[PDB]
Amino acid sequence: HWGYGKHNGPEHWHKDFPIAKGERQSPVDIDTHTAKYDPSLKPLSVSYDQATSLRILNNGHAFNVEFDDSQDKAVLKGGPLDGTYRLIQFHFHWGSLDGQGSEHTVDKKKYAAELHLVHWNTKYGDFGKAVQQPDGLAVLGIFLKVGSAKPGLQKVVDVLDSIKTKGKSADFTNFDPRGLLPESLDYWTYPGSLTTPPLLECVTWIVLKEPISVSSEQVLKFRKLNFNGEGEPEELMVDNWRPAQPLKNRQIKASFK
Ligand SMILES: Cc1ccc2c(C)c(C(=O)NCc3ccc(S(N)(=O)=O)cc3)oc2c1C
Ligand SMILES: [Zn+2]
Repeated sequence: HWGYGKHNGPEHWHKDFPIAKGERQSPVDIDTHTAKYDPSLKPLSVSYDQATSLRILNNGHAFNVEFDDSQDKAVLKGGPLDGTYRLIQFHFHWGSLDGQGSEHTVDKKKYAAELHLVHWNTKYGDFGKAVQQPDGLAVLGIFLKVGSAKPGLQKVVDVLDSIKTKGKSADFTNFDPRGLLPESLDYWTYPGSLTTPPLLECVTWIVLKEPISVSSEQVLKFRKLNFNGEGEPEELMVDNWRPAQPLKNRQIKASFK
């Protein structure tokens, strides 16, 4: 099955998922000089005051912090979006070393990690239907650099020991994702895809310009997770990122001058 190694990693995915070579694949390199400021873009509206986290899960590729998405409790609106997108989960991609780990790049710069807050368009009723539509998902991407600790991340870091291996989950209630957001909501946006199989071309990407800082100790704890299940040979969960894909016929738009 697919993963991140020599024999099952990103360069192999197209065999099972031919859309891997499609026209709107993610991630991409964001060339900051060619991205055009679009004064028609609205401020992003991130309304996470009522977010209800439920659980954290090691799915063998990353860990997901899951939310109750059965009502309009945490939603993303505005920006490039039409209508209302509900938060379902967040996860990260990260590296074996601080110099890699992000999926998007900025002028070819790789960050240590990238946070993806995943939202689905409520006009399609649920997530499985939304992924079948070109405007089904909105993923808010936030870069992580290593420096000062992010206090709002620590609750996530400290539960990881309890979900070391694939298929483990833990109750994870009352986690406030507002604590993971940088000061500025300036962003780039473009039409793309899921960055893991099935690689569906259903995502409006919104990538924040301002990274958050996390500590070396925080990211080191991400790197102690395992891709393998309990009672299997240890494979550290590192380098779970897809490299930048061809931009093809797309334009990246900036919300800021
Ligand atoms: C076997 C199987 C069959 C179908 C699906 C679908 C339809 C998804 C899916 O939609 N996963 C959610 C998802 C959310 C966000 C991202 S990201 N990194 O933010 O672009 C990537 C993937 O996973 C599937 C699996 C694992
Ligand atoms: Zn992701």
